[PDB]
Order: sequence, then C-alpha cells, then structure tokens
Amino acid sequence: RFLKVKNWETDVVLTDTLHLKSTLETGCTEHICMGSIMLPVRTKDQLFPLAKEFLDQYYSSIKRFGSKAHMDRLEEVNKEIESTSTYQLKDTELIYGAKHAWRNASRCVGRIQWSKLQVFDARDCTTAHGMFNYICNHVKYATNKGNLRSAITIFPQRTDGKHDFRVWNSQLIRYAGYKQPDGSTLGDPANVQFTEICIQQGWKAPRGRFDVLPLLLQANGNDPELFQIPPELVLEVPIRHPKFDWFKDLGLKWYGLPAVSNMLLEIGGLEFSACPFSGWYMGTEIGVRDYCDNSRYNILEEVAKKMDLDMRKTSSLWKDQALVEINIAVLYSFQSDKVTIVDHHSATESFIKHMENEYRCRGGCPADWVWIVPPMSGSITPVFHQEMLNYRLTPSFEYQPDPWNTHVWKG
Amino acid sequence: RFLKVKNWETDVVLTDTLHLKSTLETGCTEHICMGSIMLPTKDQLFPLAKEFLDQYYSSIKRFGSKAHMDRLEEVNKEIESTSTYQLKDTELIYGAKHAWRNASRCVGRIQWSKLQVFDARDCTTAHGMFNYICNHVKYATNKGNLRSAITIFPQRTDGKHDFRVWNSQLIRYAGYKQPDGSTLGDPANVQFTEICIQQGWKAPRGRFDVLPLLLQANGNDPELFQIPPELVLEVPIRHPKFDWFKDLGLKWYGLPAVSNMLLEIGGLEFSACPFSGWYMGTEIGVRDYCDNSRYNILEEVAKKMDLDMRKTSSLWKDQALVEINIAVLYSFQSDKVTIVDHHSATESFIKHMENEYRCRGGCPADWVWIVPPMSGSITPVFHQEMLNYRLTPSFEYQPDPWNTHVW
Ligand code: HEM
Ligand code: HEM
Ligand SMILES: Cc1cc(N)nc(C[C@@H]2CNC[C@@H]2OCCCCCc2cc(F)cc(Cl)c2)c1
Ligand SMILES: Cc1cc(N)nc(C[C@@H]2CNC[C@@H]2OCCCCCc2cc(F)cc(Cl)c2)c1
Ligand SMILES: C[C@H](O)[C@H](O)[C@H]1CNc2nc(N)[nH]c(=O)c2N1
Ligand SMILES: C[C@H](O)[C@H](O)[C@H]1CNc2nc(N)[nH]c(=O)c2N1
Ligand SMILES: [Zn+2]
Repeated sequence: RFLKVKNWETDVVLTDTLHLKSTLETGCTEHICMGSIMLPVRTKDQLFPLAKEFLDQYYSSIKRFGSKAHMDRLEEVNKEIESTSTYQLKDTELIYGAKHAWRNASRCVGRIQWSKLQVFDARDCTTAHGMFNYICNHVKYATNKGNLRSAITIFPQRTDGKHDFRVWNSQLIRYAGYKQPDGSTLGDPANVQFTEICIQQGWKAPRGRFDVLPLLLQANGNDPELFQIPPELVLEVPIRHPKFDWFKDLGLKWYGLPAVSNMLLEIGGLEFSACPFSGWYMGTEIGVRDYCDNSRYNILEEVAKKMDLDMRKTSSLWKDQALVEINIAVLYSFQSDKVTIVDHHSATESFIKHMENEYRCRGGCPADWVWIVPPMSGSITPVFHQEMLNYRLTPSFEYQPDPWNTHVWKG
Repeated sequence: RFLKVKNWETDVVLTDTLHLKSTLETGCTEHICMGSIMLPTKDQLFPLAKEFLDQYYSSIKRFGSKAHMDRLEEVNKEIESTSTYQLKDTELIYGAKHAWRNASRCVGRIQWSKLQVFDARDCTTAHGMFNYICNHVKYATNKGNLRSAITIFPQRTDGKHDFRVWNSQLIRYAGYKQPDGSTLGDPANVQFTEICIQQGWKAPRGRFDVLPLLLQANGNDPELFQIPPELVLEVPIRHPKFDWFKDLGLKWYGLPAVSNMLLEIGGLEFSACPFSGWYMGTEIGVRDYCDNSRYNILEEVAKKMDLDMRKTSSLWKDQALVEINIAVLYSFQSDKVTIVDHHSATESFIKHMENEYRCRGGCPADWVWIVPPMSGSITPVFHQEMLNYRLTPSFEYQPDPWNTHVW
C-alpha cells in the first residue's frame, strides 16, 4: 500500500511505504484518534522473532542480507536464546540499534543528526559507582566545553526485570524544586517529587533556585545511590538580553546539556532500561517550556512588568511579546558563550530536509506533528504546514514508569 | 472503552464516554496515526434518520414518548414513499446547532447554542440565494457587534440538483497572477478569481478586491452577484505604537463566513449552508498576514521595525509576527468589531470542554487545529489532552464545485 503526505505551503507530495514495516500499536483506531494523548521480563517464545527481525534489518543495512555471516549470526542467536533465555548484541549491532532508535523517534525534530551519535557501551557495568563514572565521562565527552556532541551510554539490558539498571533522574542535569509551606515553589516545579526523594535518601540540599540535582543510580536491581556530578563538569549559561540590560538581574541561568535518562531503549527484543542520551538544545525548550510554562519557572509576568507592557488585558499580547524576548535572550546567551544551540526556525527547516531525504532513501519518516511543531510561532515554521504520518518502528525509545513506583526496596 | 484525558498543566483528569456514540471513521488505525492529515439510498437513510430523531427526542426529555414514536413512523413512511424526508423546523435548528457542537476543529464552540438559524429551504434560484445571503451578512454583522448565524439552503435530492455557494467564504479578497511572476492580493483565491473573471466579473485588480458571490441553485450553472459594499464591514489595520504600520495599506473584513462545507443532519445533506461567527485574531494576523502562501508580509514589517534580518536566531520573524497580531486586535477593537484573542478563546474552550465532559460525557477535539498558530504552549489548550472522533450532525469538507459540476 502507498500513503501520501502533502505540504500545504509548497504542494510537495510524498509517498510513504515504510509504515508497512510498523508493528507496534499507535493507540488510535478507525473510531478514535489519540494523537494528542501523551501516553496512549519477556518469554523465550516471542524473543527470537524480534531478534530475527532486528538482525535481518541490520544485515540488509550493511548489504549482507542472506550472507553466510547473516545466517550464522541468526543461528548463533537462536542457540543462545534457547540455552540462556536471552542474547547479547555485538558492538556493531548495538551501535546500529541505538542510531536507529533515534532515527525512528517520531517526536524528535533533531533527527537530521541521527547518524552522528557517539555510542558508549557500558554493558560491563555492575554497580552504581560504576554507573556514576560512566555518566561523568558521558557528560564531559558530550559537553566538550560547549561544542556539544551527541552521545548515548548503554548499561546492561533487562534480565528478569528484578535486576534492572535505572537512572532515577529524568535528565542527567536538572534543578531541584522545593515546595514551600506557603504553597509556593522554590526552583523548578517539575522536579519537586524527585527532589523530595533525593532529600529523603540523604542529599543535603542548598535550597536555592538553580541547585543541580544529584544522580540517583540503581545498578542490578539494587536500591539507588546518590552521587553529586562534579560541578566543573556541569556547563551552565547565565541568561542575558542583547538590548535589555535589566534582563541579567532576573538571575536566570540554564545548563547547556539536555540529557534524557528515563527512557527505555528496545533493540531486537532486548530492553535497555538505562540508556541516558544527550544532544543539544533547541532554544524554545528552555525559553518557552522551562521558563514560561505556568507549571515551570513561570517568568512571563516578571519579564512583562520590566518591559512595561500593558498587562491589563490579554489582548495587548503582552505574554506573546515577553515570550519572544526571553527566547531571544536564551539564544543570545548560548551563542555569546559558544555553547551549541539551535533556533526553532533553523531546526524545523533542517527537519523538513531530513524528512524529505528519508522519504526518498528510506520510504518514510514517522513524525508526530503534535511534538514536532515548536511551542511558539508554530505556523511561521515550515513543519506546521507539513502533513506527517505517525507510526512506531523498532529499534525504539519508549517511556517507562518512574522507578520509585515499581522498585522493590531492599534497605 | 471508557477513556481519560489529562491536562498536564492542571492534572485535571476527565473521562470520555461520548466517543462510543461515534459513528464515522477517523483515518487512523492501530498501526498509523493520521492526526495531521488535512483530509484523512433508501437503505442507508432510515438508520441515519432514526439515530438523529432518537437523539433529538432524548434532548427534549421525550425519548420513547407518543410524540417520539409518532415522528419515527412519519419519517419512515416518508422515506418508504418519497426516498427522502423533511426536517421539522425544530429538528433543523437543533441539527445545525449540534453540527457546530460536534465540530472537533472549532475552538469557539462555547458559543454553540447561541446560533441563529435561517431556514432557506424554500429557496429556488441564485437570485433568491443572493437575497438570503445578503440578509445573513447584514444580520450577522450587526454593525460590528457580530452574531453567529447559518443559512440553510435546500437539501440534496438525487445529487444533480445541488445548491452550492462556489465561494470558500462569503467575503474573501481576490488573487491575481501578474506578468511579474508574483501574486497580487490573496494567493489562496487565484483559482476562484480566474473562474469569476472567466464567468464575467470586472476585476479592479487591486490588493483587496472583495470577490463576487458565485451562486448555484438546483444544480444549475452558477451566477455572479456583488455583495452591497455597505454590507461588507472592513477594518483598516493600524498599530497602537507604530505610526508607520497604517502605511502598509493593510485591511481585513470583519465577518468570517465559511460557505463551502456540507451540513449532514439525520442522513440528509445540505450542500449550501454558509455559517459565520467572529474572528480569533491569529486567524488574520498569523495565517492571513504571515503564511508564506498568504499575504506573506513579515519581511516588510520586520524591515520597518529595522530588526536584524541577517540570522533566523534574532527571532525577527517572531517579533514581527507578534506586532502584526497586536495591530489586528487593536484595530478591530478600536472600530468596535467583535474579535477574540487566542488567550481568551482557548481559555473559553477549556471551560467549554469541562462543561461538555460534565454535561455530555465528552467533547471531540482536534488538538492540531485547536492549538493557535502562535504561542501554542502559553495557551491552556496546549497542555490539554483531547480525543478526536466524528459525531453526527456534522460539517464536512466537500470537493470544490468546479471540479464536480456538470457545466
Ligand atoms: C542533537 C540535537 C537534538 C535536538 C535539537 C533534539 C530536539 C528534540 C526536541 C525539541 C524534542 C521534544 C522535546 C520536548 O519539547 O519535550 C525531542 C524529543 C526527543 N528526542 Fe531529540 N533532539 C536531539 C537529539 C536527540 C538524541 C541524541 C536522541 C537519542 C539518541 C533524541 C531522541 C529523542 C526522543 C526519544 C524524544 C521524545 C522524548 C519523549 O518522548 O519524552 N534526540 N528532540
Ligand atoms: C463564534 C466565534 C467562532 C470562533 C472564534 C471560531 C473559531 C474557529 C477557528 C479559529 C477555527 C480554525 C480556523 C482555521 O484555522 O482555519 C474554526 C474552525 C471551524 N469552526 Fe469555528 N468559530 C466560531 C464560530 C463558528 C460557527 C458559528 C460555526 C458553525 C455553525 C463554526 C464551525 C467551525 C467548523 C466546521 C470549523 C472547521 C472548518 C474546517 O474544517 O475547515 N465555528 N473555528
Ligand atoms: C508523560 C511523558 C511521556 C513522554 N514520552 N515524555 C515525557 C517528557 C516530557 C515532555 N516535555 C517535557 C518532558 O520532556 C523532557 C524530556 C525530552 C527532551 C528531549 C530533548 C533532547 C535533546 F537532546 C534536545 C532537546 Cl531540545 C530535547 C513525558
Ligand atoms: C482542504 C481544507 C479542508 C478543511 N477542512 N478546511 C480547509 C480550510 C482552510 C484551512 N486553513 C485555512 C482555511 O480555513 C479557513 C476557513 C475556516 C475559518 C473558520 C472560522 C470560522 C469562524 F467563524 C471564526 C474563525 Cl477565526 C474561523 C481546507
Ligand atoms: C496534551 C499534549 O499532547 C501535550 O501537552 C504535548 C503537546 N506537544 C508537546 N510537544 C513537545 N515537543 N513536548 C511536549 O511536552 C508536548 N506536550
Ligand atoms: C499539516 C497540518 O495538518 C495543517 O497545516 C494544519 C495544522 N493546523 C491547522 N490549524 C488550523 N486551525 N488551521 C489550519 O489550517 C491548520 N492547518
Ligand atoms: Zn490518530
């Protein structure tokens, strides 16, 4: 079958055949679309088909499909599964796997970069201290003094789901949030519950507005342990504005390195429950979401006061006006300090070129429009006008529940 | 089978059951989501009729009554004999209001129950259509204090006697291709403007030429009519701070009036049913003014603002976009033409979703269309999960008439 997508701005029509390789379910049916719902221990039986499917893909990609080396590797994996109940990826398969989970991430606007991903194999890791060390190295390598490089660190796969490696942090670097007795929040409201957990585990919290949280690390199904990332490893940018001299005195800063650590990487049926990855920021993620969401730092009012905008009616568009200035400030600040960042115009434009190339060379590019379109100035970015097909390819990154809800405590 | 939607800014969880009454197909499957695709007999008619009448009699608290059963029989009789049926006025009013209520792409639905319905089922000619449409325009405009209205022309019969308004909106600006290579006026309307010219319209060939109405009755060839200029309320666009803004020569019309959709009530098809409300500001300022395919004026404004257009990262587009939208809102308000901003509309839509979940068990919503084309995440709809599904009565897109019409 063939599915067409149209760009309403350019009239360019594309043809998807890749959706025919999709197997995982979307959440949608013929009667309901769940496109804006945020969220719409294996047995030997199902595993070899997942392995076979993955290895067939890997071997096609290297132009060795049906080779003796392909057949022997199939055979070798087959045996390993019935004997040990699982199997181990070769380094080459792992690298290919992690690259393709990124390539296949339909919510990711930055995928033009997918082939340039530094893979750190951490499958020999055994303890939380071991994990701490791997993560420091990842952070120093990725940061590269502001010339950010994409990377992923891959800890041992799930075995019986009783011995999982997990990073409890949602990102490697994030600020504490503290709910005050008067119901206000100090620091980042998104991180209050995680902060409380750190505190309970024995973290001594400075109680400021931009305290970098400690890593809470679980190895081998064991209870998690606290570690402080060396501060010299955490690159931060103070936020100022090119024209507005009072902007600096808001006291804002942000970290350079966005590093998602709470997702699950699936490759050939195997589950890597600790696979922290990192790239670099698109400015709106900080300027729109982190600073301007009502549930986050919520700084719109203060910025608009200082600009002396007419705040008496929403129709002055004071919020819109302030939002732009904050985002200019974030891009200005990062660029002045030589920390990699991309603006939402440049990123969406690169994404459309990537998407077109993927259609031509791959036969499709699953994309989730709800996530791809930036959270400001949507329709003046070319993605807004681009029709997209969303489907699930493996290898893949998947959401997993927070570990403090599932973890069996040992003490 | 019972489904929850969460608002991630407020943690409010709502439970949707209304979806089980969904009937038509979304485009999506378990394997593929088509959320962002713009367009994804006697036997057939009786179930559709019955489904509607049952919902109508339920709403008036008379389900399974003498009057309910009597009507089901009456309509059944009429279909068996004539192969169609006629709606009572009351049914027609309720049906139209519900087509609006069910419109999953419409942010303005808190208003759904205040809709003036103009029954034009007695209309027979294009001149009559013109009369009805002028009356709708004048009523709806109300000298700038806009009132929602729909005018409903006769229903489809055998399908070769369709009433159609060929225009996409009742009021829209012409678009002309120039020897220059560029486009003068609204590039969205080039094709339609050609059909008007090639039907005989004397085009002023200006930047803001109000198009003639092109009206089709009883499946006949369509005819041209100029809407009395004094009925077309327009707004000159100026900025509260920028003196120079007005010298761009920008204007827009006050009345948004969709005229190319099909109203389906109880299986019956109303192929000519223009309806109108009032604007949310972004529709003019973001889409009409700044779309690359539309009037595309960001470059011009940014220049007058003397912004740094060297690099995308100065956010000069975003700066200019905000000011264009400030100018749109200020102008409409200064000339007292009803308009709503995206903050106020989306805030009203969330209160309306809540009412609909409480009072009806759901509200079908298409997040891709509901979230405004600027400043998405600082409006509350951005953080609101929505379930999209198709309920009847409904408004549906229909092919452009020129492609279909037997000429
Ligand atoms: C190199 C620069 C990158 C940029 C600019 C970028 C951009 C983004 C943005 C803006 C989002 C949505 C975030 C949000 O608004 O909440 C996102 C999502 C995502 N990206 Fe990227 N990305 C980059 C690199 C990567 C890398 C290296 C990976 C993994 C190898 C990755 C995988 C993902 C995944 C799995 C999501 C969905 C996250 C979720 O569901 O929470 N991206 N990307
Ligand atoms: C009262 C003020 C109203 C407001 C502020 C409003 C707002 C909007 C907006 C912003 C859109 C998307 C427009 C676009 O981006 O193209 C829309 C779509 C729509 N609205 Fe409304 N609306 C109003 C009244 C009405 C009325 C009176 C009806 C019908 C009786 C209606 C039915 C529809 C339909 C069917 C769509 C989808 C049109 C399509 O699919 O192209 N609306 N609404
Ligand atoms: C409930 C839920 C499901 C899901 N799949 N993801 C989430 C994550 C939520 C979605 N927005 C805020 C939070 O995202 C933070 C992690 C995603 C950051 C991805 C990202 C990576 C990168 F390298 C650069 C940039 Cl600009 C962004 C939540
Ligand atoms: C191919 C296609 C399908 C479809 N369903 N709608 C369309 C209409 C195109 C899509 N974007 C702009 C254009 O819509 C304009 C007409 C709808 C305006 C609805 C509207 C009514 C109103 F009363 C107030 C406001 Cl702010 C907006 C095209
Ligand atoms: C309910 C809705 O799906 C949700 O708020 C989404 C919308 N789009 C998004 N897009 C991105 N990139 N990140 C997000 O967190 C969200 N949130
Ligand atoms: C490709 C995508 O479906 C298309 O551009 C949509 C996106 N959202 C929209 N939203 C509204 N309100 N109006 C539109 O015309 C569109 N266009
Ligand atoms: Zn869907």
